[PDB]
Amino acid sequence: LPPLGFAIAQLLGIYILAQAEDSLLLIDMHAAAERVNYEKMKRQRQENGNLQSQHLLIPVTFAASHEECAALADHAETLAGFGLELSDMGGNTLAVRAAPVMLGKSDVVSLARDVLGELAQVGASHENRILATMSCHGSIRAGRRLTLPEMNALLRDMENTPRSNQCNHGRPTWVKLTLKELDTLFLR
Amino acid sequence: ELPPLGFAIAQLLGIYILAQAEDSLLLIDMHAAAERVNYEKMKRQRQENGNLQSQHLLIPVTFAASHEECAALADHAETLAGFGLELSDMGGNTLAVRAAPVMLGKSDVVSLARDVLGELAQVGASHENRILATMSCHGSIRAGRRLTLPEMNALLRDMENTPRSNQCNHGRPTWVKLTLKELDTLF
Repeated sequence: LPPLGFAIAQLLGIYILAQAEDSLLLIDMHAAAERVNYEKMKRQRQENGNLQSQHLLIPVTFAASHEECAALADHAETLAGFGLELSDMGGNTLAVRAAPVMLGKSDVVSLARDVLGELAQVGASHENRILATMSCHGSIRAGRRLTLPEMNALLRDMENTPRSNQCNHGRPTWVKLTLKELDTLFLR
Repeated sequence: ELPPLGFAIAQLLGIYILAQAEDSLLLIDMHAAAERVNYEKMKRQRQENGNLQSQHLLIPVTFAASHEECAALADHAETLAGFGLELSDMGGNTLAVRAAPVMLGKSDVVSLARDVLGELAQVGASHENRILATMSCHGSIRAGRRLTLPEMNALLRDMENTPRSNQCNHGRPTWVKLTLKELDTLF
């Protein structure tokens, strides 16, 4: 059955343990979820030009810096490019109107901030950097408590992800220990 | 807080219990840990009490036996009670198990009776360890039996409560610990 096997448990919040044919896999879940996210976004930005938003049911308002308000004013277009709709409603309060479908909300503010934060820097092809930053913000990350099928869904996505096994920063996203090597841990 | 072997989170490849202790993963060699635990419980009961405390089955378990097993029963009924086992002949080479050691999880009491009877065929008290060794393979944790997370924890608590739980016969560790830092090092 599948190369990344089946989820068996989650560890000190950081790891997914899975059982593959004759092996244990330890998947760095955050680093893995990021990679999937990044690629799925890099693809969409390539195939539909923009990322698709979702018109928030309850517009989440938040206290912004001037710097952030300025970024919104200068890059309204670009933010729609990344499936983010925001409006500036005085006294440094911003409102999130719409967030990307493919990040299933969660601290929408924290996402908004980060992108504003990235756009602030531009003073184009800042794309990869921005998506990498956006890649950290999906359903799985920082918080934990996944179900086994949630974990399975991830390993499935990973199997369809054209640089699984690599975080935004070079490291592997999983380790495999074969039956042979496991046995070797118990060496006399 | 947490006990040293932590809590079971899964079973792996039929062979290992995975546990989470503080800041670490443990892998336990389930069979080796169980054998070791069982041996020590028993050998200690034998030196403390002279004999293993047996427990009666509500419905005796019958099985077809070889002539050699029957002759073994006839010769060593007393020795067998010393090992917490009681059987009845019954005739036509059928034996019944009436009682099996407390320290075991049944386990096919038939399998156990057969192994111990077999071990008794080859003697005519210096066999102690040999016998307890064989018996130790027959608790509730053994071969392709899938455990619940509470059963897995009960073995871990047992280990913590057993001397020499850390090594098997060969002097092989029974468990291995990987800390958060070590885990990250493998990346």
